[PDB]
Amino acid sequence: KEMPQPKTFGELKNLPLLNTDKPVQALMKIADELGEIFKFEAPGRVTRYLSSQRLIKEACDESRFDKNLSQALKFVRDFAGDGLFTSWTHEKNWKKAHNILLPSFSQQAMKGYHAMMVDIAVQLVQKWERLNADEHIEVPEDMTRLTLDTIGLCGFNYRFNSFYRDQPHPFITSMVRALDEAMNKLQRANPDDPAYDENKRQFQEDIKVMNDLVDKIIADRKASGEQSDDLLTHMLNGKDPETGEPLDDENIRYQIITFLIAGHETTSGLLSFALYFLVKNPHVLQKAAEEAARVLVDPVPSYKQVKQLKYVGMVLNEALRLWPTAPAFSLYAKEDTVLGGEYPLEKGDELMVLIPQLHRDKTIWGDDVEEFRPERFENPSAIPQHAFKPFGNGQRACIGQQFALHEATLVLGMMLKHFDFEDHTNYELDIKETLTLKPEGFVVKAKSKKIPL
Amino acid sequence: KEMPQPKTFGELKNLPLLNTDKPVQALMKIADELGEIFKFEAPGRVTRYLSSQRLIKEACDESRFDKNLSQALKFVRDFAGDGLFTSWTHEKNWKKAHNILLPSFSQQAMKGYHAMMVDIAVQLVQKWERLNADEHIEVPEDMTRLTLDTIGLCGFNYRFNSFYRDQPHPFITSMVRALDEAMNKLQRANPDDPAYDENKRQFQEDIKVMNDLVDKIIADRKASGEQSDDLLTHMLNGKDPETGEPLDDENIRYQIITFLIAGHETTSGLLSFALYFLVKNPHVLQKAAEEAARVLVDPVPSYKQVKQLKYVGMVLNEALRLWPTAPAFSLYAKEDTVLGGEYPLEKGDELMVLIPQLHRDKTIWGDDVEEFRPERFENPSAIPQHAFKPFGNGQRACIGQQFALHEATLVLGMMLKHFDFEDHTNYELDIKETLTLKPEGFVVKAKSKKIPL
Ligand code: HEM
Ligand code: HEM
Ligand SMILES: O=C(O)[C@H](Cc1c[nH]c2ccccc12)NC(=O)C(F)(F)C(F)(F)C(F)(F)C(F)(F)C(F)(F)F
Ligand SMILES: O=C(O)[C@H](Cc1c[nH]c2ccccc12)NC(=O)C(F)(F)C(F)(F)C(F)(F)C(F)(F)C(F)(F)F
Repeated sequence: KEMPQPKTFGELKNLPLLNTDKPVQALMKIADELGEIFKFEAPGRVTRYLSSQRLIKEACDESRFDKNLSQALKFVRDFAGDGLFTSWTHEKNWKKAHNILLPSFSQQAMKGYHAMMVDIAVQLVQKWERLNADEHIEVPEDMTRLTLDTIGLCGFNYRFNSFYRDQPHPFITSMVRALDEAMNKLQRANPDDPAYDENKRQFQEDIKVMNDLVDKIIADRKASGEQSDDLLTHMLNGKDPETGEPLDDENIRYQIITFLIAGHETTSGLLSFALYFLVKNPHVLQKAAEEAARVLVDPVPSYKQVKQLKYVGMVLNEALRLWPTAPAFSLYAKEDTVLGGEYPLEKGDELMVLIPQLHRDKTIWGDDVEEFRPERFENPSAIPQHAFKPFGNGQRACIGQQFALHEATLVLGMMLKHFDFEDHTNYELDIKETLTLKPEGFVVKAKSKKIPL
Repeated sequence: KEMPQPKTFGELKNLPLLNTDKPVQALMKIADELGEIFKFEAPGRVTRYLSSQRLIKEACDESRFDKNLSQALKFVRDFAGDGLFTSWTHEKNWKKAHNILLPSFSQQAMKGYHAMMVDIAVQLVQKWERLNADEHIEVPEDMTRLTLDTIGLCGFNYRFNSFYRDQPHPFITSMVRALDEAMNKLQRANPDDPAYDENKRQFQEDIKVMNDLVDKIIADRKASGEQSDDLLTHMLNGKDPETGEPLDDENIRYQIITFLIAGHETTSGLLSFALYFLVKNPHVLQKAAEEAARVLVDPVPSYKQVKQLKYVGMVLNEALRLWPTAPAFSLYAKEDTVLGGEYPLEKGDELMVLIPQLHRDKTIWGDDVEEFRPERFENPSAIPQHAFKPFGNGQRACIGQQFALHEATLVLGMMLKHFDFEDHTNYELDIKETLTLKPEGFVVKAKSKKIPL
């Protein structure tokens, strides 16, 4: 009868368990103890966390369950609007933007963005080439610089020039602070306290900063009418085949903001986690390094060459298995239904999918789920369906998957080609949680292989 | 009848006239009022400012006058030590370092440094090409980024990576704070007041950061034995022909600090003033731009191409005429002597050479001394002796003259090739005075001429 449920705090029920700066990791620890499913109650709200493939494969049935906006995404909606990430499936603007943008994010479309991805990738490599002997690299910080600039340059032909700065571009500063505020509202439960009136003031300033800049460029592009290899161009000229309508300027701005929120820290995390696992597993590093040296024979990597980096792609997937940088997504029941032949759900009942736990399901991956072994993904078809979901599910899955994977593969490939890396501090893994996961304080020393660009 | 003298302040005499943020420009104004020569008195001290080619040509007689350490240089000597810039001619270490370093600072040694100058120059160019529309350039700031990195790289193969920073390297931060601190001591009631105790504490720390870093790199280079083509290698391997001795590690340190102090601000100042004059004189800019396009026909400029940039060289000299960025130097009488057949001097009596005034001597340059005409230097031979002294005089002249002019010519040549410049704010000239002069707040917009590298 009784579904498992963690410890309670009187009238607040389970809510104070999320009063911590590592909620996802705390939920993973509760999942290990309680198993494939547990209930999580707060005042006037309930959800259910899923950890097993057998339940999550049902949850991924699109006729039965549809994407839900978690409380986090709802707060991100205040600045991300009805962009793809924070819109409901049934909103007109989701499907409309989805139909228009899908060709712009396809595997074949990556040939278009490639040149500009290399531009930023080269800047990364050149920064590291120009370091002095005893200097070190702050990994996630530089990965974040690279991903922001790559999406900025590929998305709307704008250069944040993050590698020319210590304090980031105003937009970026406002965005991270807005994200932090959004995530902090999950912990508290006193909206209109006089102290938090300061937080709401900054929030509205940050919203305006992001809106003003993006709206400025949208207008500048329409007035000049120039063509480029970016998403903004496709969003201005694009028509939805279904409704026959283009996106209006307001939605276009929300998509641009969305691409930065959704993509930048997820991708930077992937590279950060990938490099971490590589330096903690030297034999795996040699393999990836060998492939990089063999395949990337030109100083400027080509699109075709990135596709050949098979083992580098396996490394990234295994990093995503262990630490999926967007660790959860939310679903709701479209109608009354039974989950697993023993858990009745009413219409509107919300489900959370703990992706890190899904990826540690003993019944799928084996006994050694904590080990870093890219060999697991030697054959893509071997992996059973709905067992590996770092990019979410179905029509609400990540539209920027091919973008993210092409960027991470290109950059990691170039990193392993040009440098030997050293875990000089014997770094202990400390996972910082915002909307996404990152290895905080992860540092390495890169020794150059003296290969020209 | 006696020597002209500006207004006095009772017991303090002329001293309060230097109590201003712009002392050299005030002295220039005094020189216009009083003319060729004036006495300047203070409690227990006296000097004489020379402004005409007639008197200064006698002052440049090394048999009668030698370099004096002005009070400014004495304060710089606390961290510049017995380096070339702050050592007396009669100190053993001056002549040793002079003989040892001259070969490394020749016009023909610049062939070796050229590649490294281009490295930093290319970073500048790429920064500006990566600026977005309606972004501007802070001119002296970017020129200082270039000159520091260039001398760091060419001097001891160390990369400050200034174009990757908003907040400068710990060294440069400490060095500028030390220079600023040292320059403020010229105007101070009495330095032993409790209010300056933090400044004195900070001053000692600034010295330690510079010493520790430089000593370490010398030691790293000493142990490694790596043969770079920089000034450090020549100081570790060089022996003075006269004595037969090398420089000891302590002096080598001071020399490296000296090249960073004496070189970085004067050279960036020059580039800042040159670009200022070009944007304020568009016909002259077009002439320079046309020469840059005609001569620099390769993506990477060669040493020999930089030598052909004749008009750009004339632009730099004319900028040095109007605003020599090291605007004064001090001399003392070697024996009792008569100056100009009018003013008798005693042994040890000091003189100051006001170079901006010398360069405005109407008897040498004509009536239009305030106007920017590079064509004055069309025929260098026509200029009388000791009329143009932006690089000091005699054996105590600038050892880095060829370095500075090669850099400035290369960088400005590339600037004029790759960009059209706009004086978008209609900048009003404001000359900030430290050890050197620079156009504070000088800003421009660079539109790329779209020529690749
Ligand atoms: C390692 C990199 C990335 C990971 C792990 C990741 C993960 C995800 C996940 C799990 C979702 C589903 C969220 C949910 O169900 O609520 C999602 C959605 C999305 N992602 Fe990503 N993502 C990555 C990179 C990117 C990039 C680079 C972009 C864009 C340039 C992007 C754009 C989106 C968009 C637009 C959606 C919303 C899809 C829709 O509902 O139409 N993502 N992503
Ligand atoms: C626009 C650029 C420059 C100007 C206007 C300039 C000006 C001068 C002047 C006027 C002096 C004589 C100082 C005095 O008599 O008190 C001098 C000395 C010196 N300069 Fe420069 N300088 C420049 C660039 C450089 C550079 C790039 C370096 C080194 C890389 C350098 C190193 C020195 C040194 C070592 C001395 C001392 C010479 C000695 O006494 O043996 N200078 N400079
Ligand atoms: O925002 C939510 O709805 C749920 C849990 C939750 C937050 N507040 C609640 C109140 C009652 C019941 C559940 C909740 N949030 C999370 O699970 C989380 F821990 F914040 C999360 F995991 F970090 C996350 F928000 F889901 C997420 F991973 F950041 C997100 F990206 F939003 F999926
Ligand atoms: O340091 C000196 O001796 C003289 C004048 C001076 C400074 N303190 C004094 C006290 C009494 C009499 C004269 C002075 N200093 C200057 O003329 C100066 F302008 F302040 C100066 F800034 F130091 C300068 F000399 F012009 C100079 F440009 F900085 C320098 F580089 F030193 F030449």
